[PDB]
Amino acid sequence: NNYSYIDPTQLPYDHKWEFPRNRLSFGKTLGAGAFGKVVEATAQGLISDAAMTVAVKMLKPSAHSTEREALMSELKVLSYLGNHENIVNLLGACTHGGPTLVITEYCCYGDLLNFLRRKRDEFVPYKDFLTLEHLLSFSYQVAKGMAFLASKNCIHRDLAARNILLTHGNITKICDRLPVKWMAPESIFNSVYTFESDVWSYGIFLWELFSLGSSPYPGMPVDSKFYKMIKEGFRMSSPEYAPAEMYDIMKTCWDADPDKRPTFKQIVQDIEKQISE
Ligand SMILES: C=CC(=O)N[C@@](C)(c1ccc(F)cc1)c1cnc(N2CCN(c3ncnn4cc(-c5cnn(C)c5)cc34)CC2)nc1
Ligand SMILES: [Br-]
Repeated sequence: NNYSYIDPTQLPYDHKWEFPRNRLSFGKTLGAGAFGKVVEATAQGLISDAAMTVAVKMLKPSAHSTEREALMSELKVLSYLGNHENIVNLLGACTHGGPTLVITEYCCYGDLLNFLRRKRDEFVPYKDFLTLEHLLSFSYQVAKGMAFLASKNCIHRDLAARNILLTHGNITKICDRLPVKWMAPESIFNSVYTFESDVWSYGIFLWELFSLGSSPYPGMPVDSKFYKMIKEGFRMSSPEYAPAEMYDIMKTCWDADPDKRPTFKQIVQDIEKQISE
């Protein structure tokens, strides 16, 4: 017991992140749910004389102790992770003088799914239109983000286009009852979530991407037949504009044996080779 893994959620909050509540002005609500809301805000002097747009996550009024501790643990996890270009990074927090506020980067173009759908009419494979080069970049960037998360012992558990955000410079950033159509069979059948199950979900994301935001398994409801087909080995066919080499990645991501799926590190190297050619 002399050597143990350091659990980042057990570490104390680092006040280098602290930011004055009075220097935040809330704007539009970016997301709202049962647990609380995420708002766009202006943070004055976050990086001294200038204000920057940020996102602020906050809990519901007078939240129970378990909910507040969960937000703090999520804050602590972000602090230990460190910065990466392809994740929504932590920028600061307000932990006293009121409820806990978590300040992260703001992604001006919103979620990738709605972006793909609103760019679908304008899409052309080869050349401000969306192109195959853009889709390849999005696939590469999401793989780099997940490879970074995986190397840090993190599992996303809800990887999907709706949970990818797009910001300036065509940079995609990963953010955050069950998303059945994105889940690996072992997650559905055994409630197991692993590095390998995240890879399965990334394959579903690729199908979303090259389908320009179509819903997976189109026209198929989630029922007994769906689960039986998935278990028996049924997989989605290729989107019309997915390069063959990208569909190959999708198929390996969807291997029934989690051990035969690629790692995100391998996916990154594969996509890097495609981008050069
Ligand atoms: C029932 C469930 C539930 O409680 N859910 C949540 C409410 C929750 C809230 C507080 C909690 F304490 C716990 C959980 C919850 C709700 N929403 C979100 N997200 C995540 C981060 N999103 C963005 N982050 C950074 N930049 N950015 C730019 C845009 C953008 C730009 N243009 N447009 C149109 C949108 C969006 C973002 C914002 C929305 N996260 C989480
Ligand atoms: Br299909």
